[PDB]
Amino acid sequence: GPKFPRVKNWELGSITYDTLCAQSQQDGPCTPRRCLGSLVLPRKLQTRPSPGPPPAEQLLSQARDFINQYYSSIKRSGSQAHEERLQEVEAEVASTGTYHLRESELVFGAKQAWRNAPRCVGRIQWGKLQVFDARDCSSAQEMFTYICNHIKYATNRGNLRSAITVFPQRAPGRGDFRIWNSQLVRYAGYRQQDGSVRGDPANVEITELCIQHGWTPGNGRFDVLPLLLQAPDEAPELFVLPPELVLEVPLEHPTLEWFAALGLRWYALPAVSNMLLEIGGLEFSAAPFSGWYMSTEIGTRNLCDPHRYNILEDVAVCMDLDTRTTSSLWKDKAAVEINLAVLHSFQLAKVTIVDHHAATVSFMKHLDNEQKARGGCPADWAWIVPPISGSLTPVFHQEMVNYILSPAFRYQPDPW
Amino acid sequence: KFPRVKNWELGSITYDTLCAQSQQDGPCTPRRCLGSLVLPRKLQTRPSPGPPPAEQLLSQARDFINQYYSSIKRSGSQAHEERLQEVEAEVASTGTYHLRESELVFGAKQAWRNAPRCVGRIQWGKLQVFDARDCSSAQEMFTYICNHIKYATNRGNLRSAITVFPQRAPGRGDFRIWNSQLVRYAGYRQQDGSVRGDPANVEITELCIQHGWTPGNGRFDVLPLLLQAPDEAPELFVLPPELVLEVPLEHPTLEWFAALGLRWYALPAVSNMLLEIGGLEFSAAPFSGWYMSTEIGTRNLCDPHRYNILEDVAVCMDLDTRTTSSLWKDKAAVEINLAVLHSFQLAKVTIVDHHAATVSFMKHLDNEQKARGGCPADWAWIVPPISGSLTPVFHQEMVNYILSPAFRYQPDPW
Ligand code: HEM
Ligand code: HEM
Ligand SMILES: Nc1nc2c(c(=O)[nH]1)N1C(=O)OC[C@H]1CN2
Ligand SMILES: Nc1nc2c(c(=O)[nH]1)N1C(=O)OC[C@H]1CN2
Ligand SMILES: [Zn+2]
Repeated sequence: GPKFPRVKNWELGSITYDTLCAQSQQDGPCTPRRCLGSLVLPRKLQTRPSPGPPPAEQLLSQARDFINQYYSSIKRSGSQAHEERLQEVEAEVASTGTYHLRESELVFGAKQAWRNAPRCVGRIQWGKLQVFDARDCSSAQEMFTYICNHIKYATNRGNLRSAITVFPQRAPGRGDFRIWNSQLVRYAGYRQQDGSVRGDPANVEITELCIQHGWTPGNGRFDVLPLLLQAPDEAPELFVLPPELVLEVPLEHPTLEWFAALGLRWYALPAVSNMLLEIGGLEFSAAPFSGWYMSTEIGTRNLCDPHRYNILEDVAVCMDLDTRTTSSLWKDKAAVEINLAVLHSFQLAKVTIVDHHAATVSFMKHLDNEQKARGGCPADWAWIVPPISGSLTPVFHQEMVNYILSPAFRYQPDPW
Repeated sequence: KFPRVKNWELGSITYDTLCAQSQQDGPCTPRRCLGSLVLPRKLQTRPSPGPPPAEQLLSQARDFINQYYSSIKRSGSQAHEERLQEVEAEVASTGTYHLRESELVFGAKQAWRNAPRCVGRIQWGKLQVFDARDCSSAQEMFTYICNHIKYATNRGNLRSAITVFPQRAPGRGDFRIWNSQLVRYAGYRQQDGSVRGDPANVEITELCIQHGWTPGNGRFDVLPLLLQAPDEAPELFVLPPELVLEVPLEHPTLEWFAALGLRWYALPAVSNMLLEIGGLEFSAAPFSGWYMSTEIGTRNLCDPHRYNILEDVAVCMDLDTRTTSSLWKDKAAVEINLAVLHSFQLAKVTIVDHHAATVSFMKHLDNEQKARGGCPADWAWIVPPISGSLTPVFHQEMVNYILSPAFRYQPDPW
């Protein structure tokens, strides 16, 4: 039939064709010879530091393309304002080598980047995003103020609101604005004498970086790390978040009374801060964004991953399961109870959260909306399907097409 | 060119050089990944009314013969060169050729070893190969099939096996087993759009009835086989009940579970895939091993488009089906997979849980890295349907490509 990828849902038997992928202008890591779709950090998108100013041409075409997307979103494609903005952009790049976005263009680009993220299952909310324009920020100290305002607004005392703060873009012949921390909220990871780790193993390096930069470490499993903010050409400055700004949820179980005694907990705000926001060729090296958690991120990955908190065995022992044999499914049982605890504790604390069933059901709805709206939706199957109960959620049975669209959120090298 | 593959749990890294041996194209391109699609748009295996190009067939053949003599370390011997002579001579004159039993045995094992979607490949070297190429009727296929079943089941101590029927020929139709598996439960489309039994088998159940089968009306009625000999209408054969080992499901602690009347057969035998060896195609080559508990407990019994028993079990457990946040689905699912493991083990029937299975696959990935410099794996199929990140394969990056010998999908004969 149609010359576009044919996509099938095996639960419903329905079919669709992805025409949106025809708009992709950035190559992925796959070829007809082999699929590299399951690689976390394949070397393509990877926004490696490209110091020396970019080719006035490649920048222009990217810019023109973005401006077209913008005028199309407001329905003025081909108008005088559209042709004037195009002229104004190339004129800017013509003398300065770069250009700037109008306020409304930044808001549009930012939402679109979220909309284009193949690995995000919460995209049904893409239209509701608070965009804080912080392109006037000129110091590491101001960055901190902006971030604190972000955390405050986004947290909204448990009734979380999606938001993103955009700091100044990459400027040729000038340093980058960078947040060294992967997330605005991170638990310290202390490398023990015996080689083990106290706290969160994922954050061992950043923890040791904060220390080397004057941070006085603690010794708990849930110590909130300080922020390492870097302004152009200056060394990173250390900033401690005021405890009142970091909302946390102590974990307890609805029926297993001993669970509370485990002393487990997690913060309410998931805010990625080390990714690069790219719009029309312009690169925003510092643009932290936040939403709310899907229960499996905490209950399954963060708490049960072998290289993270790894509490599966502890809980199983408390539940008196046979951890000596796989066939007892002690891991499966404990994990289920841990995820339930996360859901229960967040609900009790009146802090926003969404389980993997509701999350994926709503993503299916997002897929229908996008099918009608753009003729498809780029999606990374391995990241969309939850870490537990895969085939129990609708997305498992939904084939997906993955490709790169811009604006986009990209990975970037560590500043150190 | 060679992909860097990483395991995020251990931080270890390997480079896949085996993927360079791929000669067949997948569905992906630099523009977009289609790695999650179950079927190709047309990569299948088109008709065989005409002879395959001598140039192409000969190259696939020579490549295979090379693979074979290399496996027995006689790479270069006179035997090797003369076998190439034979194949060349046969293709040149007849437009095709035939395999020796030893080569066919090597090819079958290699096809399994190269199957990207198979998580039990650590067993790849242990495969009983039944040569059924001297078959000329559906009736004969049936006899071979029952022998395969009796041997593979082995009173509960399942043994991996494959039966290979006559290859495809340009001058005639194919030998085909219409059923997708040698053992399947009927799916009757009842008046109200409903479906009694396994919804996955509605179409094949109708075909059997269309060809004279007297249907039952249970939820687990073993279907009869529709075997097709070249250019002939398919024939109906009922499998001797004593050959079809079934396991009644009960729970180790929940007494009421058994009351549900759930059961599942012991032998998983795919019979609708095409086995390709050295350019030759075997349209009928049923193969079997043993089940991984999640295939039954999670997919077959819990998929919404299958038996869909999740809710019934939840209610029996008296769970809160009001909201999704109570995780009633996850809880019922775990118990169902537990009931499956308990029952098969009680009945002394071979089964493997998803933790043990993936752990063995990780070891297999390691063996293959040293042996061939890589291993094609389909991440979406390798990672189990429940407790994905609780297993080691989830954290393992994987490269997927097509190697030959291969098991491929082919069109439905009807
Ligand atoms: C509204 C609630 C939201 C939910 C429940 C949600 C949920 C998720 C989940 C489950 C992941 C995978 C995380 C992981 O496994 O590491 C993810 C990834 C992602 N989300 Fe969303 N998301 C939401 C909001 C946001 C917002 C506001 C943005 C940006 C404006 C966004 C951008 C992304 C991106 C870029 C990724 C991929 C990051 C990577 O490649 O590692 N998400 N999201
Ligand atoms: C020894 C026990 C074995 C186990 C535990 C095992 C397990 C599995 C599992 C879990 C699947 C996915 C099933 C599905 O989701 O539909 C699979 C697929 C597959 N297995 Fe294995 N396997 C074993 C033996 C075999 C044998 C003997 C062969 C062939 C000689 C084989 C060939 C394949 C192939 C070709 C696929 C993909 C089938 C398809 O595309 O539907 N397996 N295996
Ligand atoms: N959501 C999500 N899915 C994922 C991942 C991840 O980090 N997040 N990855 C891992 O953690 O390991 C590999 C890969 C597979 N699927
Ligand atoms: N094992 C296994 N994994 C799978 C599948 C399957 O059939 N078996 N597919 C489905 O059932 O839907 C899509 C795709 C995803 N992963
Ligand atoms: Zn791919």
